[PDB]
Amino acid sequence: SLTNFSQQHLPLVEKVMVDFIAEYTENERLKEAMLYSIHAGGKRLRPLLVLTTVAAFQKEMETQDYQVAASLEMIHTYSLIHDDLPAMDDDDLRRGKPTNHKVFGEATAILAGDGLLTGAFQLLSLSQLGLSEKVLLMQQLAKAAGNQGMVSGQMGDIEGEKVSLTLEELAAVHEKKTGALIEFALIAGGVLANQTEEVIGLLTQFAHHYGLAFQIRDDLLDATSTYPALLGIAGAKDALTHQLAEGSAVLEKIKANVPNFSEEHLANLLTQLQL
Amino acid sequence: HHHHHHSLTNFSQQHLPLVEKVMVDFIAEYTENERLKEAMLYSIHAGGKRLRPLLVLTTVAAFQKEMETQDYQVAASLEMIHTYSLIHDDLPAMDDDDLRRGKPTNHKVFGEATAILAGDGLLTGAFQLLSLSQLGLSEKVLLMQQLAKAAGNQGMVSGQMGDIEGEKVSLTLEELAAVHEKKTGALIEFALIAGGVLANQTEEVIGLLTQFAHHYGLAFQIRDDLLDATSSTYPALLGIAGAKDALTHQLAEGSAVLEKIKANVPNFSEEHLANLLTQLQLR
Repeated sequence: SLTNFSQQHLPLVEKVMVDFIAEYTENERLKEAMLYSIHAGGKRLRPLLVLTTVAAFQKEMETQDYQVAASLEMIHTYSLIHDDLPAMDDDDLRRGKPTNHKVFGEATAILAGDGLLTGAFQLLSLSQLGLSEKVLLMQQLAKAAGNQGMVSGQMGDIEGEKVSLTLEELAAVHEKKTGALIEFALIAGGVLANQTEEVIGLLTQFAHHYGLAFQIRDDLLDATSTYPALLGIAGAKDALTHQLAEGSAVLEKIKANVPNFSEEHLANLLTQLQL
Repeated sequence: HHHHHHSLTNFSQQHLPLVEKVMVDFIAEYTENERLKEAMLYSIHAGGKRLRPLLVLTTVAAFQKEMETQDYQVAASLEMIHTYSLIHDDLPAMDDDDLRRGKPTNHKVFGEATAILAGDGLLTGAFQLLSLSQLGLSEKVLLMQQLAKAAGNQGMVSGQMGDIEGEKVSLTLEELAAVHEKKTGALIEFALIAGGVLANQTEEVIGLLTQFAHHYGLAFQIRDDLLDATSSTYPALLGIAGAKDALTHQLAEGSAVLEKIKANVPNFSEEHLANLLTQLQLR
């Protein structure tokens, strides 16, 4: 059961986060700020995706699994703090509570985001991974979170507030803004489960489709320059179902190529994106 | 062993352009969004003293090692961190600067959202470059650990937070020193540490290089604060003449540290690091 899994495993991820912040931060106000944004909670989808992926290959959870998932969620947490700022999305509330800068001022919010981003790389560098995988995942996390990924995605999304984006261009923004960290989750899962490059590439495909599906569902719930604005409500529902079918078709291949593979939690998370 | 003697003559102009080249090529090649790319390149091309990468390379020169790709890569990653911190520090929410180096600041050119993301991109980029650098696996991991230690919650970011808190509550001498140590000292310390690691020095030498950086980094700040009060700072807390002595003592302690390194290391061109100390004197 997925809720059993998540309720066992997510408090451990959250422990890695909270303890890393309390133990590796000199300034107390900075520490408080970063803890507030972790404490506001969330789905913890990205760490959940790392861990379910590891379990999918029947490797049991290790410390190194929780550390990567924690690093990944520290990245997600920072991006929200910065995205909430007046200059960006300008959000007063997140999870029914005031946002970081509403509580702490903008200067502190900016620094907490900076602190969490640096913190994620520090944690990964100090984790219980071996040298070769530690280097691989740091590279992958930087690719996913940085100029080649999330930051370029965030810039593209903001540019799209004046210019009208086409379907391809909107999709390309989301692939960077949202899909990159989701892809890292799947890639990280494969590496942690000691898998091979064909398998890692297959997991990346799953994440590609999960990511797009996630974004279309988000736009559909929002309307109930987006997917509804371009493709129509019914056309959006088709795009969503198409993405979900592709993900299952990808999960098909992984069972065919790895006999030990258990798709049940990944299939569930994918299924949950339907309406 | 390794050996190459570096002359002092035009050392920075021989090597700093290669650091800029690594930075510029890295940003141009590993950035998807053109606007983000241009905003990051803007802040790089606005120039600066390049003190931090200069320290990395000078330290490698001091141990008579010939410069390789990975030295420039490490120097570039550090200067990326430095450039990011300036973009964020300049924002209206922080220092609120319209100008830096006689040119408009990143947010004045591109707006605040673009500047926030350019800083984020440069920060992540510094770690990406280092992760993809020509370093071997264990050195790579050590230097990533050390950069994050210096640049993050244990260092620069905690220091920046400390500095802002010191605007509304006046700080003591020892609180000021702790603020400067994290905000400025930490990346200076990284530069010297990295120089040592790049040159394959022992834990004993790396420890001494660290002490040098501490004295260099404090001397740098005292010198800059002494310039403001000539045309909560050291001069204010100590007097002008006591701050001049604060500077002289740091320089002396830096020299004493280089003396100790010269005793411990045969192949060592002390003048590279001694000259950087000399440049901080008042005339």
